[PDB]
Amino acid sequence: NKCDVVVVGGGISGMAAAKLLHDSGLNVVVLEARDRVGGRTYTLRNQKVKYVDLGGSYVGPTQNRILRLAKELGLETYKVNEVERLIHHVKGKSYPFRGPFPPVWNPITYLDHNNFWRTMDDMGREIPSDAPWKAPLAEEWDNMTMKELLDKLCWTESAKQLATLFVNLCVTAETHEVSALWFLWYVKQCGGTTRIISTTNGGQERKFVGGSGQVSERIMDLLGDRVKLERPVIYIDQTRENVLVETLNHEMYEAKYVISAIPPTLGMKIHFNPPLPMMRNQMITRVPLGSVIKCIVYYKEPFWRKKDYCGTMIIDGEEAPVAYTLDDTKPEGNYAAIMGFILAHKARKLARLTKEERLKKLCELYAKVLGSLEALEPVHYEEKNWCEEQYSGGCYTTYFPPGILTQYGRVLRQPVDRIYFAGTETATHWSGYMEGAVEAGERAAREILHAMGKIPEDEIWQSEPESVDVPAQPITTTFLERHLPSVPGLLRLIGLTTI
Amino acid sequence: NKCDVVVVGGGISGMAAAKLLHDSGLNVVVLEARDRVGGRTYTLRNQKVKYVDLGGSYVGPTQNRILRLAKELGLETYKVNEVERLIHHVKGKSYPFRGPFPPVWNPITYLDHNNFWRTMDDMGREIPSDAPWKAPLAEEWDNMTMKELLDKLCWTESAKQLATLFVNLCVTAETHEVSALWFLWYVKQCGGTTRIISTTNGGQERKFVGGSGQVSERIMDLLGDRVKLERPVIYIDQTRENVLVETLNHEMYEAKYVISAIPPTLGMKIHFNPPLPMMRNQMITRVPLGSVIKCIVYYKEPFWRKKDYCGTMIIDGEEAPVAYTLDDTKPEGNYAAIMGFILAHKARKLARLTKEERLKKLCELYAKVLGSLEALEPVHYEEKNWCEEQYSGGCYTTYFPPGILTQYGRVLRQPVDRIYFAGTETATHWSGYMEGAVEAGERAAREILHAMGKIPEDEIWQSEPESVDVPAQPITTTFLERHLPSVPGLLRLI
Ligand SMILES: *Cc1cc2c(cc1C)nc1c(=O)[nH]c(=O)nc-1n2C[C@H](O)[C@H](O)[C@H](O)COP(=O)(O)OP(=O)(O)OC[C@H]1O[C@@H](n2cnc3c(N)ncnc32)[C@H](O)[C@@H]1O
Ligand SMILES: *Cc1cc2c(cc1C)nc1c(=O)[nH]c(=O)nc-1n2C[C@H](O)[C@H](O)[C@H](O)COP(=O)(O)OP(=O)(O)OC[C@H]1O[C@@H](n2cnc3c(N)ncnc32)[C@H](O)[C@@H]1O
Ligand SMILES: CCCCCCCCCCCC[N+](C)(C)CCCS(=O)(=O)O
Ligand SMILES: CCCCCCCCCCCC[N+](C)(C)CCCS(=O)(=O)O
Ligand SMILES: c1ccc2oc(-c3ncc[nH]3)cc2c1
Ligand SMILES: c1ccc2oc(-c3ncc[nH]3)cc2c1
Repeated sequence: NKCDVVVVGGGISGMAAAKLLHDSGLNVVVLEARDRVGGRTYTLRNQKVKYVDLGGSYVGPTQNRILRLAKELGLETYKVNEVERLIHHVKGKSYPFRGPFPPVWNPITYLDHNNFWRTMDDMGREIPSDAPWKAPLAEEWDNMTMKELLDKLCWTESAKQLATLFVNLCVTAETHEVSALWFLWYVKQCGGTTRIISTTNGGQERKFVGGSGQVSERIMDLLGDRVKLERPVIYIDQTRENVLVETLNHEMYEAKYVISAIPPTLGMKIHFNPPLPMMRNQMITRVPLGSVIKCIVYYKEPFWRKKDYCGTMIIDGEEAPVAYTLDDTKPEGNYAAIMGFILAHKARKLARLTKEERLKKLCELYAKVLGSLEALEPVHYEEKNWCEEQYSGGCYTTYFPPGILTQYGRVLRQPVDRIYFAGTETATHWSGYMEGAVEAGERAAREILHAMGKIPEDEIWQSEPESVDVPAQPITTTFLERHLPSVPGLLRLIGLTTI
Repeated sequence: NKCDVVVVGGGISGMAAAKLLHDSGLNVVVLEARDRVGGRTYTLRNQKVKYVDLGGSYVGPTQNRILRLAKELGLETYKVNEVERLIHHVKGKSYPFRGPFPPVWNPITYLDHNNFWRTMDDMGREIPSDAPWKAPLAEEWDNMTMKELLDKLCWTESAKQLATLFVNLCVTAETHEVSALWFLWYVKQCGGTTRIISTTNGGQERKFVGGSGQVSERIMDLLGDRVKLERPVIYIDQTRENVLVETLNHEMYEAKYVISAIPPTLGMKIHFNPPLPMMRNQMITRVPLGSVIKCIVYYKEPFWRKKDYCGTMIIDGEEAPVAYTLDDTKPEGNYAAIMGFILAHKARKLARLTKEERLKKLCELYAKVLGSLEALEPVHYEEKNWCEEQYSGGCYTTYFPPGILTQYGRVLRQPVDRIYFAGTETATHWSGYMEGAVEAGERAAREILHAMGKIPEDEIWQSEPESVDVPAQPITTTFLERHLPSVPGLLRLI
């Protein structure tokens, strides 16, 4: 009933906010719609898999907040398998490789690929992490889709196809669905193209031993009965001295302040009194989440390793249900498994099938890509289609269609009276990830501490010491990567020698 | 508590559905979130204006359902003034004209403009009104914005600027916000470019005497205490024998079936048990409504008529707050007024001003465009910013960003167990309009009558006889309009 702060949502962001407030001596309550905490993280436990992350799983260098929070809760990481070769499967054939990107041998195609990644990062440097609408060409870039930008930048079909797969995997959406400004912001605020796509030295380097759901569960353990499960919030009333928060199961909570720690569009599920200001009222109808089915196929052994494949497959082509896989074998070497994502329109297309039908298509694909009949012999299968979740809306995160980020982006984390906004979507570093959820939950909690006169303004945003366990190597380029011309740059050089 | 059908939403579509079900002898209840009926229609009455439509207002030929429904309820229409010349204001100068499109004189610009409109209608012919995702090029057209299509089709800036104004005024959204397939469908399902943009013989021909809010109000009068105001629906449970519908003010309604007659995205405000199917769960997060402030400036007389201007202005350019106006004077020549729309990004930009600051900007604009100091002497002002409305989400209607109509369009009308979907967004003719609200509410009602075994399947969708009061005249084209080449066409012959 009565408290200092109600936190709406018990995902990592709400849990990190509640913990900070609790540790600071305030009385907090977390109102969580589901019968569990964790939100877009979910660790399933059963005897066939031991444990498996069906939602968010990976962490890596530069994600220092989630690493610190998880360490403090007694959790450990291990490295995703990348010992053996990666595979790029394109036009029905597999090409093994090492390094962040498949090698390109054709010199023209090489210039085009090099220029594409370079230009993504060059554009990103123009876009402030905390205010992307302030980029010099924000309007021009927000008024085109990523499809339009790829059409302009890629002088080869090879580059355009790889770039397409890159966008679909990063943000679980099609290139024509998303704003170019927003996508360029999203990549830059994860540290750039190499950092976002990499396993070793990148976002996919590690997983938590025992699953990421432990982060939210262990914070629930610390907070005790302060976390109220099966309490979907339906109504927030700020017309009186204390804020009133009502739940679906007929309970009323009264607080000094509220943190909204849910995906922005899911604010639609709450009726507000007084009504939200115009810009937020419309913003929350303009910000969908992406579409993904996360699928894990189990085998007797990690047989791909014997063929010198690590289990990472980048798979192009419309017929392939899964465009990206990673080895999901336990660190002990047992419960061998391949994790794959069914992305964007394919999540919609293939949701029609049964579980058994999707397992069959995945095994047939993996058998072809790995050149291995053993892939047709799974021992177990788990999957989760995040598009079906009422209290998530999709995964991994919210995308912005053309025109929205410049017109409505300013209000995403703007307080509304005594409501402050957390959730990974409001982060400025690794927004969309477990890391961004921690950044945003703690920042929102500190906004409230500042409102209460407990901390000064300069303490609202707080830097994070680098993890000693997962240090980050710098992202570097070569002289030739920096200075080689693009294809039109080369054509201009050719024109000039002729003139 | 108990009834045959609960209708969620008391706009025109919910009211038309509830009236049809009531007239067939079912017990209906309408649950309306607001303290009023009418939704995206709203008629304000006061002594200064008598009455004024601050939401949807115009009706015209081919909109036979809304005309028949209003006539039955005792309403009359009058014609929007279009006796004198229209104005196109471009690069700071007014050019008066007659007919529905402004004249173009330069021969290259002429071919470009002619080809733009012609091509919009040619593309529309391949898009089924009841299934735009079945167009032969559905995916190609859905994956581009209208901005990308205009960049391809328009070889002149003049055409691109007017086409941009056209998109902004039709769907209160920017060309780069909307799918080309969806926008092309939207125009075709209103009868094409001439029909949607025209006052005489088009969508804006008429208004209702006393205001369009009277349609919802008079159905509420018929239904009496069956209409429950200040009952926002929060929860719908379909796990039991009868459907259970819960409101924010802690009431529970039990029915055999439910009609959802709210904008699609506003289904987000309801918690569902069991959860919605995947495709609808995601669809209702992908379908925003547009942005508009409707503004009405009143004057002592309709002074523009003395200069042989009817009050219609098409005003190009970024600086102008209002890109389109119509004369809003009453049929008797009194309560002289100009109605203008502040569209799309300008609604967002100018919402930060005060009401008095917006009034000054509009009057100065109108003084320039009408070439009249009389425009600087307003006697009254009313406006409504629809972006502020929790229970509308915007106006006039829902738009589809690129990629969404092909991936999710099929779900809009699909029943979910015993919930059927009305609302103008689900119509197949004049979706977005009061006409579409009536088509969809009556079709959803007849889906339920069919589920109850009261009518056969072939009576779910019903034709509408043409209005005797507002007959349609044919849309025609000239030989030259049909056959003049495009710009790249003339370049092939060169
Ligand atoms: C789904 C997914 C996500 C994901 C990913 C793969 C998939 C399939 N891969 C990731 C990865 O490897 N590494 C990483 O860091 N992130 C990746 N993600 C994204 C990650 O899971 C999310 O960024 C993160 O979990 C988001 O956390 P946040 O706390 O911001 O949001 P949430 O988890 O959605 O939590 C919101 C909670 O709110 C409850 N809710 C919703 N509505 C209400 C109402 N009305 N009332 C009360 N509670 C509400 C939700 O139930 C949820 O618990
Ligand atoms: C806003 C606007 C609309 C408009 C226009 C100009 C403006 C500024 N110009 C028009 C015109 O000249 N001619 C025309 O035919 N239409 C034009 N429009 C659009 C027109 O107003 C709309 O197409 C039509 O009114 C839509 O009717 P519909 O019945 O489909 O939808 P609605 O009016 O939005 O009604 C929905 C009702 O539902 C209530 N609601 C919302 N959520 C809930 C919940 N959770 N529970 C219960 N009730 C709910 C809303 O309050 C509303 O009354
Ligand atoms: C007789 C000589 C004519 C040769 C002129 C060549 C025509 C150039 C067309 C190639 C388009 C390439 N893409 C990548 C699709 C678009 C680039 C965008 S941008 O042009 O760089 O702005
Ligand atoms: C001897 C040199 C001849 C000069 C010819 C120059 C022509 C360049 C202008 C083309 C741009 C026109 N837009 C409308 C933007 C694109 C058309 C779309 S599409 O080309 O039909 O795809
Ligand atoms: C496009 C789409 C998916 C991709 O995954 C990588 C990658 N995985 C591990 C190192 N680089 C690179 C890459 C490029
Ligand atoms: C672009 C934008 C707005 C427009 O309004 C008309 C119009 N109004 C009455 C007859 N034609 C034509 C037109 C073209």
